[PDB]
Amino acid sequence: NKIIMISGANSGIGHACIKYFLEKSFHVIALDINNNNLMPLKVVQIDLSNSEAIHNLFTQLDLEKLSPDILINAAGIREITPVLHLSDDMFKKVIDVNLVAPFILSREVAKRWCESKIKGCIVNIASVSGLMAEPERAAYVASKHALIGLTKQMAMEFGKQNIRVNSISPGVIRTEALMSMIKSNQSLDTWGLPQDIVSCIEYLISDQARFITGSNFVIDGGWTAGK
Amino acid sequence: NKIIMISGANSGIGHACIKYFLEKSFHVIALDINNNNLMPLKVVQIDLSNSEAIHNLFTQLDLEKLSPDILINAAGIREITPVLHLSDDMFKKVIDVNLVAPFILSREVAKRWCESKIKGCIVNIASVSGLMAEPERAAYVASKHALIGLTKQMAMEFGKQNIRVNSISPGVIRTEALMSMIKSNQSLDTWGLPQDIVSCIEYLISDQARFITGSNFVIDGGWTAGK
Amino acid sequence: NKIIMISGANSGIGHACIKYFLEKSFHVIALDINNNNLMPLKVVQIDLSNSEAIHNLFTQLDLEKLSPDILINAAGIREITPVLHLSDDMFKKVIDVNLVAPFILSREVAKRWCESKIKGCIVNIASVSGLMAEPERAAYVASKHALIGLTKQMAMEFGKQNIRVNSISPGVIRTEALMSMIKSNQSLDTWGLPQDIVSCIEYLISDQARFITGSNFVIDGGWTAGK
Amino acid sequence: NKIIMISGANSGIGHACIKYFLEKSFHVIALDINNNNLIDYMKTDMPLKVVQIDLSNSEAIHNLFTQLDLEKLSPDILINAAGIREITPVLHLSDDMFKKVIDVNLVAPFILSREVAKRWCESKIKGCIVNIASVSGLMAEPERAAYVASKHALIGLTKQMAMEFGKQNIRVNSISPGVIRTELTEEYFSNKALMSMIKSNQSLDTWGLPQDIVSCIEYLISDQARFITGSNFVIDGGWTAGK
Ligand SMILES: NC(=O)c1ccc[n+]([C@@H]2O[C@H](COP(=O)([O-])OP(=O)(O)OC[C@H]3O[C@@H](n4cnc5c(N)ncnc54)[C@H](O)[C@@H]3O)[C@@H](O)[C@H]2O)c1
Repeated sequence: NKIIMISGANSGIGHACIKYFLEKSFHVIALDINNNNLMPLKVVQIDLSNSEAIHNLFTQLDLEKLSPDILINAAGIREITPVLHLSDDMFKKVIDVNLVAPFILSREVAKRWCESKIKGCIVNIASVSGLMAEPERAAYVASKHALIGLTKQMAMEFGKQNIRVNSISPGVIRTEALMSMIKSNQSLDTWGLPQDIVSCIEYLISDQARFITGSNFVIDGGWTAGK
Repeated sequence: NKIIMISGANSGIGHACIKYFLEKSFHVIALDINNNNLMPLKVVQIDLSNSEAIHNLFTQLDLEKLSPDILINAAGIREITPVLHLSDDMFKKVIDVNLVAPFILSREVAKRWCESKIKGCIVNIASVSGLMAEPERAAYVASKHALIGLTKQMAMEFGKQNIRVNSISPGVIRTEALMSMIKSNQSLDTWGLPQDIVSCIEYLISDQARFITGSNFVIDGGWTAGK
Repeated sequence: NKIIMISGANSGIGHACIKYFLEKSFHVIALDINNNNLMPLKVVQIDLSNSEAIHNLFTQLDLEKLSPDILINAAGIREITPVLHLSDDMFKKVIDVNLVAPFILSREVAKRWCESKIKGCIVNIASVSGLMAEPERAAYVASKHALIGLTKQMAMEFGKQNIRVNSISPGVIRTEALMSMIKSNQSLDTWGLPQDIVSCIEYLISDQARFITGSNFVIDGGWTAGK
Repeated sequence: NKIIMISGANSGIGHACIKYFLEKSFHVIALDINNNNLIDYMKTDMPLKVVQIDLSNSEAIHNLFTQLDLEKLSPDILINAAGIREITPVLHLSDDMFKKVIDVNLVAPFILSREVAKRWCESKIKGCIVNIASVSGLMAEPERAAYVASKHALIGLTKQMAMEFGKQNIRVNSISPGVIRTELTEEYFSNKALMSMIKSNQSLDTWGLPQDIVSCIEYLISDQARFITGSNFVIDGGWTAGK
């Protein structure tokens, strides 16, 4: 049975992955700082902004001889703040969760894949804000741009070991007047849903994605096509 | 049953779509200038650089009530000529097949979908050369960049009518020493195959792609990630 | 003195180059289909959609020994028509002017540069519609994406002969309530002007641009930054 | 005279900016963690202020701004040229080192940019920021996870802050250099094989020099760049055009 590690598991996209992949017979390691909305399911309570906590997670996984075959980096925070009111710590904290955690989680799984000869695969959940900016999101935009780059780099780094690394860039996804604004910035007059991102994860981890690495799949209703 | 029109049907990616989609119970209209390598299948021998033959084909299909639900623009040519020896006609012809035909085919199917309120979708087969240039490929590069732009523009044009328009950008696909230079430009030490593109076409016309429009799906073994 | 050939010379960006570079002691060959808004200036009346007229233009220049050192492809047309009303001839005409003429003109000056060992340079005037789509502009969008791709390819092609090829992508330039929609789509509350493009041209054809080829310079008041 | 604050002033691109802008009569604020190559200049009466600072330390950046405010120095222009670049397999890239690259290459540009913009918005001044990214902000390479991530990030940051401050006439742009011969890349130029590999990945058979970047900075901060914001100007000899 494939083991899949999923960050941000308590909410939104990450949460919608849990039920779905458990139902397809995956063993699931769920990571999140909350667990209130959470079968071979291991739940870990972890603040992914703390690199020491990640490192203790991995010591505990190596002691239980448990290593995932697949990593989904779906934890994310989004500041909602004018840039002049964005503190040094809030900027860093967004970068810690949105970029540093995926880096560290990825380096750790990849180390274990390379040593065992496993053909792992990683899916990074970025955003349309990884390709286009928006007001009041200096840290979110920067971090999501970074994660797209990281995805491309790690694909190159680990490709000769058959480890695939790709990203998904969601547009407006409905989760945990405005609507008019959303519609006039999209081509389609519909909302994305979590399951639209889950199906793309499913495709990107499948055998049918064997030649796919370093790619960013945009799932945005047309947001990024233009103005 | 759904009708899917597929250009470049006689060879490579378009040919691999024919049988695959026949086996999934699609009715198929196959377009190609050759037919030597070609069940509800209609085969049309057509030179897609001739816009008047395209116009006639649509008149015929309207009289037979055989207007497609899905269009796959997979016909393509690539020059292999230094730019100083690339004649006006060679440049025009590559543009006529790789961009003008997809434009006309798309406008025609979309005309019919807006009249009849059908939720059709287009998949355009672009190339990594639509993102990164190469030597001796001025027309191929220009037309593939153009086709990515066209995909964006038509996604926006028709989104309110729930017609989705997407592109796939293949890397080196094995179709009808150099092997080492390919591995050198890729992250993965494997060859893309027609089926890697067919599975992506299949995902992009499926219900699970309902929120996907204007997007370009790169399927290239890491080619475009970097150097 | 350096000779600079400028297309689209009767209007907007190309016209603004004429006086400016004449005043800087360039010899100028001006190309346009009209001449009413038109010293070592050579004016040529020419329909750049007509490929044989371009061939005749070069036949004339070779007799006069007037081969340019610098080419600025500023001729352009943009359709204003919904895509379903965009005819085959009109799509092809936009393509022939916006892409094919830059290609032919570029290949012919590059041929002369390579024979004479001259360090030529080309500047292609693309558009923000070369990066992002908009409604009712299928041809304009496709053609300007194409031109960005052509610029990248010809830079690679001719790099070893020290021929530089770059592009400029203007946003809203004032040339020959809507004013508020333009402000909502830009970061700056000002209008672009032809001189903004002309100064970039002047930098791109200077000795200070020795290491600049294949690049696309965006001059758009923030239009392409996001939404 | 204009005041221009330049990070990475001790070496490379930043040093060449210090020299170039001093020669054109700007008042220069030079920021760098090292100062050996600025000592001679500090002994003259050139209008050069040198601050020794570790830009990876956010509290030290805050102390910089306390010092600038006490000395009445508000720059008109910020050049974020300080940057670092690891050369290491990703599996050997430690948490602290990934973060140090991010801190210098991203966080510091963000903090310095927010602070200058804050003072420009209060005083109604038309400021200008130029961020030095990299071709690695567009195309990845092996053994550069932090560098590639950071440079991608800085391009994004550039676009975001352009949009944020555009109504206040604060322009924010980036430059993405390819291979520029400076102290950071001087390794490469004695190695004949690596020179071939660089030439093979470029369209032009030359190298960039620090002045190719200084000239672009001069353009982007001029009146002739009044309509340019959020943009990224690639200066790479054709590196990024393709393969
Ligand atoms: N030389 C190149 O080929 C090249 C290529 C792409 C991008 N770049 C970018 O250009 C910028 C400058 O590069 P360079 O070639 O001049 O490098 P350099 O190393 O010669 O100069 C960088 C300067 O930044 C300073 N710096 C580094 N960390 C710092 C810290 N914590 N606090 C204060 N100062 C610090 C250094 O001490 C140094 O003086 C960097 O952002 C680099 O990433 C350079």
